[PDB]
Amino acid sequence: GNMSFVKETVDKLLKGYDIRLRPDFGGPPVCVGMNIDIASIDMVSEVNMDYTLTMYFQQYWRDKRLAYSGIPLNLTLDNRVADQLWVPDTYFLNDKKSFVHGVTVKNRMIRLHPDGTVLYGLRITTTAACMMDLRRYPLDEQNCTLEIESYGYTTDDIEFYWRGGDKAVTGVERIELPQFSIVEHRLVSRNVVFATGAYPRLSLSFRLKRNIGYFILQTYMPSILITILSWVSFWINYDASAARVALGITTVLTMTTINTHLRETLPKIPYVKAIDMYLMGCFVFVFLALLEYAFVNYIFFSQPARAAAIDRWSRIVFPFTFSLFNLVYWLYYV
Amino acid sequence: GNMSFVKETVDKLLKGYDIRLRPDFGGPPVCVGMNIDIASIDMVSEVNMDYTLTMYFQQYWRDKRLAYSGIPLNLTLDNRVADQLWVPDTYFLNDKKSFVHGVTVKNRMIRLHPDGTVLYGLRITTTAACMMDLRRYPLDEQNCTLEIESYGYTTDDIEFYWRGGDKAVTGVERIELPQFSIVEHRLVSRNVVFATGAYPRLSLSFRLKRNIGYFILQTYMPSILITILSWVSFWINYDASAARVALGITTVLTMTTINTHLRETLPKIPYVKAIDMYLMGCFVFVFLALLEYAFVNYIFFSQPARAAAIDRWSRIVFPFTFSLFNLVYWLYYV
Amino acid sequence: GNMSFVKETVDKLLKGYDIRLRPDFGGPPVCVGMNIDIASIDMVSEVNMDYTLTMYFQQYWRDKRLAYSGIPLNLTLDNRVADQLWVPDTYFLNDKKSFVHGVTVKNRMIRLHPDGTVLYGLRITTTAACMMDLRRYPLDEQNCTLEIESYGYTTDDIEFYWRGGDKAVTGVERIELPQFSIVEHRLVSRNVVFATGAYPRLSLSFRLKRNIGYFILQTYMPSILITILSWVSFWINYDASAARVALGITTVLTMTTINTHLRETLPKIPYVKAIDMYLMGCFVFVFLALLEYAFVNYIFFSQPARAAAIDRWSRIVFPFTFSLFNLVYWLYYV
Amino acid sequence: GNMSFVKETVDKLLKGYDIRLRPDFGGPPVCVGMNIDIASIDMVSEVNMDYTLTMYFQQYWRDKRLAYSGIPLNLTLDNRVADQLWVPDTYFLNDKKSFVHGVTVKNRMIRLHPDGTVLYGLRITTTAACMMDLRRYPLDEQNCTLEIESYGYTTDDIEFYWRGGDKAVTGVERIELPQFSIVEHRLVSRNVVFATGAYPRLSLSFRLKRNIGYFILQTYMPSILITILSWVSFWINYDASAARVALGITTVLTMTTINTHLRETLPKIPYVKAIDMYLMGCFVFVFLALLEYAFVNYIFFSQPARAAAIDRWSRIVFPFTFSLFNLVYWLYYV
Amino acid sequence: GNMSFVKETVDKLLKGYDIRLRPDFGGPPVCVGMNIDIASIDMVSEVNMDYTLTMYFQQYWRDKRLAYSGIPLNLTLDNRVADQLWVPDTYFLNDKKSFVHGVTVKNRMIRLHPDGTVLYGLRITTTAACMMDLRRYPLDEQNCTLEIESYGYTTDDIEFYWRGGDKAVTGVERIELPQFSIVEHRLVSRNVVFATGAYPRLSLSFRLKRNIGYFILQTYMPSILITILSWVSFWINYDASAARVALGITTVLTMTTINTHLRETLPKIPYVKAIDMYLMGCFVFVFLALLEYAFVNYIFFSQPARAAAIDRWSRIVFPFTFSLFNLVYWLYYV
Ligand SMILES: *[C@@H]1O[C@H](CO)[C@@H](O[C@@H]2O[C@H](CO)[C@@H](O[C@@H]3O[C@H](CO[C@H]4O[C@H](CO)[C@@H](O)[C@H](O)[C@@H]4O)[C@@H](O)[C@H](O[C@H]4O[C@H](CO)[C@@H](O)[C@H](O)[C@@H]4O)[C@@H]3O)[C@H](O)[C@H]2NC(C)=O)[C@H](O)[C@H]1NC(C)=O
Ligand SMILES: *[C@@H]1O[C@H](CO)[C@@H](O[C@@H]2O[C@H](CO)[C@@H](O[C@@H]3O[C@H](CO[C@H]4O[C@H](CO)[C@@H](O)[C@H](O)[C@@H]4O)[C@@H](O)[C@H](O[C@H]4O[C@H](CO)[C@@H](O)[C@H](O)[C@@H]4O)[C@@H]3O)[C@H](O)[C@H]2NC(C)=O)[C@H](O)[C@H]1NC(C)=O
Ligand SMILES: *[C@@H]1O[C@H](CO)[C@@H](O[C@@H]2O[C@H](CO)[C@@H](O[C@@H]3O[C@H](CO[C@H]4O[C@H](CO)[C@@H](O)[C@H](O)[C@@H]4O)[C@@H](O)[C@H](O[C@H]4O[C@H](CO)[C@@H](O)[C@H](O)[C@@H]4O)[C@@H]3O)[C@H](O)[C@H]2NC(C)=O)[C@H](O)[C@H]1NC(C)=O
Ligand SMILES: *[C@@H]1O[C@H](CO)[C@@H](O[C@@H]2O[C@H](CO)[C@@H](O[C@@H]3O[C@H](CO[C@H]4O[C@H](CO)[C@@H](O)[C@H](O)[C@@H]4O)[C@@H](O)[C@H](O[C@H]4O[C@H](CO)[C@@H](O)[C@H](O)[C@@H]4O)[C@@H]3O)[C@H](O)[C@H]2NC(C)=O)[C@H](O)[C@H]1NC(C)=O
Ligand SMILES: *[C@@H]1O[C@H](CO)[C@@H](O[C@@H]2O[C@H](CO)[C@@H](O[C@@H]3O[C@H](CO[C@H]4O[C@H](CO)[C@@H](O)[C@H](O)[C@@H]4O)[C@@H](O)[C@H](O[C@H]4O[C@H](CO)[C@@H](O)[C@H](O)[C@@H]4O)[C@@H]3O)[C@H](O)[C@H]2NC(C)=O)[C@H](O)[C@H]1NC(C)=O
Ligand SMILES: *[C@@H]1O[C@H](CO)[C@@H](O)[C@H](O)[C@H]1NC(C)=O
Ligand SMILES: *[C@@H]1O[C@H](CO)[C@@H](O)[C@H](O)[C@H]1NC(C)=O
Ligand SMILES: *[C@@H]1O[C@H](CO)[C@@H](O)[C@H](O)[C@H]1NC(C)=O
Ligand SMILES: *[C@@H]1O[C@H](CO)[C@@H](O)[C@H](O)[C@H]1NC(C)=O
Ligand SMILES: *[C@@H]1O[C@H](CO)[C@@H](O)[C@H](O)[C@H]1NC(C)=O
Repeated sequence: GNMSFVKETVDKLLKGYDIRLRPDFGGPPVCVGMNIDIASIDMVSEVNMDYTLTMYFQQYWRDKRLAYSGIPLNLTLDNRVADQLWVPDTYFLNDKKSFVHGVTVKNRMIRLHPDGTVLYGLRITTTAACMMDLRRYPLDEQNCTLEIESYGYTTDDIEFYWRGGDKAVTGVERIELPQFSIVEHRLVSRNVVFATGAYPRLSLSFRLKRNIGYFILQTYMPSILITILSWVSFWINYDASAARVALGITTVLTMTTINTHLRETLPKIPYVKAIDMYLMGCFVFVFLALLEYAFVNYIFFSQPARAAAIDRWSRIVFPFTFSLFNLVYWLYYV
Repeated sequence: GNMSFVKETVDKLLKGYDIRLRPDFGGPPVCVGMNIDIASIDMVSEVNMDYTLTMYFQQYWRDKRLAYSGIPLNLTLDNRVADQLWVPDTYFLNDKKSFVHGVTVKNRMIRLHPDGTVLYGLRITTTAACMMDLRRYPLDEQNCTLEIESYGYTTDDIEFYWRGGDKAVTGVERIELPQFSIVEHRLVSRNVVFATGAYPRLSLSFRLKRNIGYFILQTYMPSILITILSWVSFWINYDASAARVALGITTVLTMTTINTHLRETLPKIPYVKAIDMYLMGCFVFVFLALLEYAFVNYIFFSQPARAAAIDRWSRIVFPFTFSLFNLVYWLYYV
Repeated sequence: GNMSFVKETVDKLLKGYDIRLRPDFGGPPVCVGMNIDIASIDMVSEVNMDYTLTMYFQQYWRDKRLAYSGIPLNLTLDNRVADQLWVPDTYFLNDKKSFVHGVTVKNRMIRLHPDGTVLYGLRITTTAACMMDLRRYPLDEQNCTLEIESYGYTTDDIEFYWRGGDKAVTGVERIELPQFSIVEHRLVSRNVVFATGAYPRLSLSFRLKRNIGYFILQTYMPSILITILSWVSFWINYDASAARVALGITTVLTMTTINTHLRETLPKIPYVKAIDMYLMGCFVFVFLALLEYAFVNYIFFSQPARAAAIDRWSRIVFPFTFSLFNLVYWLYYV
Repeated sequence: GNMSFVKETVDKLLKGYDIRLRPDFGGPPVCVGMNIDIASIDMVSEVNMDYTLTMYFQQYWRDKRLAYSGIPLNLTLDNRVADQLWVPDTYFLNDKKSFVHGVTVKNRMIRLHPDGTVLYGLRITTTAACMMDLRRYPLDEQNCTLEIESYGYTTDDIEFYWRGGDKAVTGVERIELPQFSIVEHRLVSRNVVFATGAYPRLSLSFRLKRNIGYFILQTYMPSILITILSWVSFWINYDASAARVALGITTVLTMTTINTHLRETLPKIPYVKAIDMYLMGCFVFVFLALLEYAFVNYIFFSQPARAAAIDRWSRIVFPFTFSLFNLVYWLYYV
Repeated sequence: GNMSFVKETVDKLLKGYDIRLRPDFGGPPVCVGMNIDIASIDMVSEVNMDYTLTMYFQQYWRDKRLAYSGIPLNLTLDNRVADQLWVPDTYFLNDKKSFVHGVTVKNRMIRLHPDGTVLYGLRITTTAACMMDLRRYPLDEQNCTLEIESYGYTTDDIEFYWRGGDKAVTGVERIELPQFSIVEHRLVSRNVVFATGAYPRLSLSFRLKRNIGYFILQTYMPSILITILSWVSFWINYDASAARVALGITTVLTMTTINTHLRETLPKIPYVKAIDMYLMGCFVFVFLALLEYAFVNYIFFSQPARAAAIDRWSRIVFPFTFSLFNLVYWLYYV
């Protein structure tokens, strides 16, 4: 309760305190416990292969140089005192753009304990790279990880562990991804050996399952219906050259128009995906449907009996082949 | 009026003043009163699920260490003196990108009072996350909130309240949102219990009702008219194969062209919305209209009497079914 | 000419100088004169409702504490000395993103005078919010203002005025806006009363008239010509079912294609504009033109004499109605 | 070779050195020589009317206060010593976003000479505004300039000149612009009189000639071919109503589709360009081609002899008028 | 193990240490060894002609002033001590936007050795300019280089070499480029002579081979199929004017629609590419196919025998010419 007495204690601790030396320098490595309180996942971008994450990053360790006695209450110092202490050189291995919020003040917390324990919390919005195998898009399951490592110190100087076991990372249930749904998150602690030596490593991975309801209604359904309309020409009198030619080519034109516009809406990733195969697969059927009439029209004059046979056979072969195409497609990717 | 006397008083207050210790450290929590003067809401983005807000954020508390006597006038110190005082660690829970304007100087105000009262104002442009339930888009009502909390101190160390009751937040009437209209704003004061303890919480929520006039004229009206034109083929002589086939497929082509282009203009949110159901609902009718002629054309030769019956029945069934589709659609989402 | 003597004078002025106290603290308010030398207006964005402005912002006031004698020449100190003086807390009320250029050095000027007069110039590129009433777009006239106010001090502590009267703001004639043309700029000085008290206010407003030549050629002209082509079907033999049906629906398809693509090129503002009414107005005529043939075709067999009467009457009613539509449109918005 | 002796010399020079006073304060103006080593021109944006430039900006002047004796070798001090010296307040008049690279260290060089000469180099990536007269786009020649001026000091206090004459600016030959080709660069030294007095001015201008090969193949060629296909209807039997009507309107539809999509690819500049006139010029011919058939079809029944005369005359008038249109277009803009 | 003894040693080394003087000032140049541990290549943008690179940049040199004795263990000081030492002025010649990550702390490592050796590591995300010769796009092979040079010091003052020979740069095998595949990387050490003198240079170049699977399926395949459908009109009865005219023009319309939409998806680079020639090459065949029918239709009445000869000859000439076009195209660019 005595502010002057507390002020003297803090100045005494900081007097002779060297920030360039880790706790227990030259001795056993300092154990650091880390908890993450995830606030939200802002976006998951397939074009940039990254996801934006906002979280409360806390580090828990003990520094004997900061131990104080006589004050039972835990000291909650101002965030500006963190520049005068020693903090682990924790950094994220796969981040691309990370920053600490500073409104109204820097979102930073320093809390001291009588036994020298230090609690250090940060609110960080980081963009972590996540390579995606989008061959089975949009029926794919992604695994995006956040890697935590010490930049300068080795395992002999510092050790990382998840404070709380599997309960170290919270707030996953509150994440609301419009496109994905979180299935499972895992916590991994391991040591990685590099050229300069072993380093502590902490990993936070998510397995994301993409929602398919939007793509079925917006992408797959229009393509199927246009393919169905291409079969209308089969149930048309062969003498109506204008009707079947116009119907066949317009369906090809309609298929191209939807296919080109979807690509612009879809991510700009330049490699073959599951949706691209299906759309080009349907484009073959409308291409074959128009070619079917050309063969019928050419031989209609010479062999009218055979021409009608091809027209009625196409009424079964095309729906049967298309169903087999869907059966192969919807089992290979599911 | 004596500048030298005032200068001595300020230096005396700052002498022995510790920024690392909150007012009444070790005693009752310091009560902080907060008022918000909203300037404008820059944008409300559905793609990023966030809204940009510009406001004058003011904090009101009392620090006995800064109390001075002999000068009746309230001291309006320079903004650069705020770095030498103690200010609450107020931060916004759901913000994404927030900053304080600094042109020409930092938009910051420090005002002192004889009884130790401190007034601290900031002009902050913050981007706050707002998860949106856009299933009923564009006929949806959104509720975006701004959450205020203390990062480090608990309820035992600091307490938050709205200075002025329901009058704490002003400027809502002056907000001009081109797309939304503000219906109601609420002020909520509560304490939230976390792992580290209870924290003060202040909430500022808005309920936004989206305007529909643009979407009715630009999106719903063109789709209805194209659907109406699909019924023109019913009032066409059945022998005109070229006329009805061309009309039917072009309406399907026209429906696809407008549908694909609207999606690019509409937000890239990948899930089913109210507008998507309506556009795909209308796309079924034009799909059925073309299929209706195919059935009529196939049986026209064998049963001309029955074929004409189907053509005239479609003149009533299709308009009646479409009206029922609108009746269900315009009551479910309204 | 004596550098050592000048160096001693500046140090003497800064000795005992308090930046936390305004000139004549506790006395009459300090009058500040402001001139603006506008360099260019970078952009005027309708989507974001803001305009980017680059200008030379200068402030002119007198501080007796900085008065010096013995040196007739005006002192032009380095820009880094501004951090050691007192400058007004001038800020822009409606700015969104503002910064001071710092290449190669900070674009800042401090000039001292023997009578204590201080000249303070800044080169600022600010993005100021400008709400636009785009109902009459693109035939609208916009009024974008830049508001200048003191953040902390009231009218009792500081007063604002335009140094030079109507000549305070220059460089308006040199502004080259590709889309707009500046018609008139006004300077307004007023005092605004808030909860904390009255504040000085300086306003710089522009009235922008949008150019219409681009929209007439690129948007209005194609729509008119397509509407004219819809009347071609009237001068077509009624027995040619394929010709008139194809012409009617393709014009509807052509009207939709241009209408959808223009919206993407046009700003994403979601409310009804003047151009939207005209494009949807023309879309009705092509919709009615196709409906006109359907009525003629249906009754052509039963009453060929009446069907020809409707076809020839449409050759006059449609051009006359369209001209009246333009006459109403081009007088309501002009 | 004696590091201690060199360290003493530098400290002696900085002792008593005032950064707020220019060299020869109160005397003749200090002459500054400037050389530019252009690295690359990143982009030339027509939408934003600016170009991004990366260069090595060096300033050359003499300060007698920094003169040292006894050390023949030129001193190459660390970049962090520039904050302790006096440097000209050089800034770019027409820049929009400029910065100095700071990886790994700040790209800044300070070099001292025994005679007091100071060399000051910076690596700056600046975005300079360049108003473009794009009426003749894409057959236009642009002139983008970089303006150099002193922010605070007048001609009486500082003078600018190009160190090396016409050889001051190098690296122009190494610039690789994908769209433009540099024709000529000029160096201009002049004094500009403002309200506060005369200022030194250095100008670096480029004259850029736009490449036309891409636009000829991608924009002009498709438009010409579609216009040619519109003349196919002339060599079609007049009795084929379906063939000529479909061909005429589809060419109009094809012309609209390419015209609308090009505008989105082309810059969003809202004023008439050379390409816009040509595309709308070709759109008239296809509009007239369809109108030509309407006149022929209407009078074909009454006067078949005259109708055939118009059809064969259109086979010559349209190609001749189109060639004259190109002859006027390709000479007015070339 | 004695923290106080280590603290005294570091302070002794920093006492009298001058950062403005390079090691062995006035003597032999200081040799700097550099290793790069590439983390990932974020993107390779053809529009901006740059690639984003994330790497661990380490510098290895010896400074005798920092040599210490008595402590066998290598000192791993805090990253904040780097501001108090001397580090090479290493910068990247062709970078555009480069920064050092600073979350949670600045990603910087300083390690000292008893023999005065200093290890200095940085984690840098740099955007390096890479001019691309995209004439053969998308069948092109690109060569993007990262250039390393000393900004201020010449070869007489500093020398650069790759520490580890060809093993200096690692992590290339772990790079996952979705569009490109890394073929070979080279390390080059050379001295470049400029106006101010020779400078050390280190180069890291990559040769990237673009994947073609996406472009074959998405771009080349649709164009070929539409060209094939243009040959359908050859196997159509010549009397069917409506069928062949509609098929010919719609294929031209279909070719234009896909061609225009691909350009928007493709990079905005304004010069002729390999893909542009192929798409315009195919557009000629559909243009010639429609022209072929016009010649046949015109002379069908006068010379029916000759008209049928042209129709059957087109069934061979067009497929043969198209195959030769592909044979020339697929050998010139491969
Ligand atoms: C996304 O993809 C990443 C990989 O790219 C997955 O990460 C892997 O996760 C698994 C767990 O699901 C990890 O496997 C575990 O590794 C632990 C650490 O191993 C280190 O230490 C041991 C010695 O103790 C060494 O042998 C080893 O080489 C490492 O140095 C182990 O301790 C775990 O063992 C436990 O489980 C196994 C069964 O799995 C038991 O047999 C053991 O007895 C013990 O109980 C386990 O092996 C794996 O290391 C991770 N890989 C990487 C690269 O981090 C993510 O899981 C994935 N995302 C999701 C959501 O699954
Ligand atoms: C957007 O959506 C958010 C929710 O996501 C809405 O926020 C809620 O707003 C309501 C008010 O409209 C809040 O309800 C009020 O909470 C107050 C605080 O409760 C705390 O303290 C009490 C004890 O005093 C505890 O029991 C409780 O658990 C909390 O810890 C209460 O004091 C209020 O009670 C008053 O009103 C009720 C009637 O509503 C009376 O019965 C009471 O006697 C008393 O007068 C009230 O319950 C709610 O807490 C808010 N939720 C959140 C999560 O903040 C926004 O309102 C919405 N936007 C709009 C525009 O509506
Ligand atoms: C864009 O839109 C803005 C408004 O949103 C316009 O700004 C207005 O501009 C007009 C002038 O064109 C301003 O009117 C003038 O206000 C001055 C200040 O008034 C204050 O002080 C008086 C007492 O002196 C109080 O009564 C008053 O309430 C204010 O506190 C007056 O001094 C002016 O009076 C002079 O002109 C009038 C005639 O206009 C004479 O009758 C008087 O005798 C005297 O000569 C005048 O009234 C108005 O205040 C501005 N509004 C705002 C909100 O700033 C922009 O002009 C417009 N853009 C363009 C290009 O026009
Ligand atoms: C892009 O567009 C800009 C203009 O917007 C062009 O810049 C102009 O460039 C020309 C040179 O090509 C400049 O003309 C030269 O100006 C020099 C400076 O003039 C100042 O000083 C004189 C007195 O010495 C004053 O009278 C004058 O008012 C100025 O204050 C002159 O010294 C030059 O004279 C020399 O050449 C002329 C012939 O051109 C001879 O007759 C003379 O004897 C002498 O040898 C000359 O007049 C012009 O000033 C520039 N304008 C601006 C605004 O900077 C760029 O050139 C253009 N880009 C390209 C690539 O051309
Ligand atoms: C992307 O494109 C760049 C060029 O734009 C390529 O970079 C070139 O790479 C080659 C190697 O593949 C470099 O050639 C080598 O240069 C070394 C340095 O030369 C300097 O020093 C010598 C004297 O020692 C001077 O004569 C010379 O002028 C330079 O000042 C040489 O030491 C190398 O010689 C070795 O190899 C050759 C055979 O190649 C042997 O004959 C020699 O005996 C010796 O073993 C060699 O000549 C070239 O300098 C680079 N150019 C630039 C501008 O950097 C990239 O390689 C390319 N990307 C890929 C993936 O290939
Ligand atoms: C606080 O401690 C100081 C120093 O021992 C002492 O003088 C003062 O009386 C104490 N105050 C209280 C309230 O204990
Ligand atoms: C201001 O206070 C000082 C110190 O007491 C005194 O010397 C001076 O005369 C005072 N001036 C006025 C105007 O009261
Ligand atoms: C400048 O002033 C100093 C201090 O009075 C004096 O010693 C010196 O001689 C003066 N120099 C000149 C040139 O007047
Ligand atoms: C460097 O100069 C100092 C000071 O004069 C002297 O003591 C020392 O011996 C000199 N060293 C050399 C190598 O000249
Ligand atoms: C560390 O060194 C100091 C200074 O010599 C000495 O007083 C102290 O006893 C030493 N401690 C240990 C553990 O060696």
